[PDB]
Amino acid sequence: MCDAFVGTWKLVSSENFDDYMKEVGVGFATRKVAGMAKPNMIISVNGDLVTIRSESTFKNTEISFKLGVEFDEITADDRKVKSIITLDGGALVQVQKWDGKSTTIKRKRDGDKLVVECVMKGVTSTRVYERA
Amino acid sequence: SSSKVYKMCDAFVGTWKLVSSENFDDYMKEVGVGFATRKVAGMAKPNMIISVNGDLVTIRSESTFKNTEISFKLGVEFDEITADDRKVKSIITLDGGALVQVQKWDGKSTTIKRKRDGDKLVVECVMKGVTSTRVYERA
Ligand SMILES: Cc1c(C)c2c(c(C)c1O)CC[C@](C)(COc1ccc(C[C@H]3SC(=O)NC3=O)cc1)O2
Ligand SMILES: Cc1c(C)c2c(c(C)c1O)CC[C@](C)(COc1ccc(C[C@H]3SC(=O)NC3=O)cc1)O2
Repeated sequence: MCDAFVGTWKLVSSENFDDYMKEVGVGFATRKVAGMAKPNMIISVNGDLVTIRSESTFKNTEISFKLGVEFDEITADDRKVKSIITLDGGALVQVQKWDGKSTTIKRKRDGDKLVVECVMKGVTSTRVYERA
Repeated sequence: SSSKVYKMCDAFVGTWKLVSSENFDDYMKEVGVGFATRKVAGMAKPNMIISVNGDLVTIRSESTFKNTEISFKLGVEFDEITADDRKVKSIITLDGGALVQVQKWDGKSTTIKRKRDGDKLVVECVMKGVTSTRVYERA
């Protein structure tokens, strides 16, 4: 089931991502650089360890994690958060928490695409990736 | 020490570029990296980006060979997939002023010591007596 996600994925469309970063509290200059980037997302599994890398001109990131186990993460916009990632309706669902706030990032397969739905306080961004 | 800013870390915080490399092929040979992969890894000259946010330390390495990133607390064991795809248990401490990382997997172990020496960050990697040395300076 994790293998539905394993691979290299290139970004293909992006909707409401600006509004979403705005709720998150990302600054103006960062919001415009991040918005132009068009990153790859790479997913791998080594045993019970999952790795998501994201790569672009803006920033290279990587989280390594076990499903269902809280871990510390520094996001690309520099929030220090607690994340838990679960497999949930066949989707990887990540909840990020910091300073009383939370955001949910859902990665789900739909046809040959990987759809990423980030939500915070009503504002939903959608980003679609295809295989490389 | 060596050092630094306000913390004993912060001697390490910044962006570093590879400046020289020694016995790195041999080091990789002892670790079990395959012939073809060693050629690509050995020619790469990576940048190393170290940062701190609270108790969390991050070491990023970036090149055409691979982009990796570890996040960790000092003195706390963590799981790590290395650049050459070993899955290891890793512990990193501040010891004689150096960042000393031990990686354990399949009964084996290696030690990466990251130290300051003048304006250089010097990385020494040891596996069964074979030691490699890689020198970095600030970008
Ligand atoms: C700026 C920003 C990003 C990039 C972000 C998230 C948030 C909350 C952000 O404020 C959540 C996950 C996610 C929506 C995951 O899907 C991605 C979307 C954009 C990017 C572009 C930048 S951010 C990163 O880690 N690597 C990149 O190349 C990567 C992954 O990444
Ligand atoms: C291939 C490989 C690497 C790169 C490696 C180590 C091993 C055991 C390796 O098999 C140990 C630490 C160390 C010697 C630390 O210093 C580095 C030297 C080269 C590189 C080049 C590649 S590997 C990476 O994560 N990013 C890069 O750009 C990174 C770090 O990195």
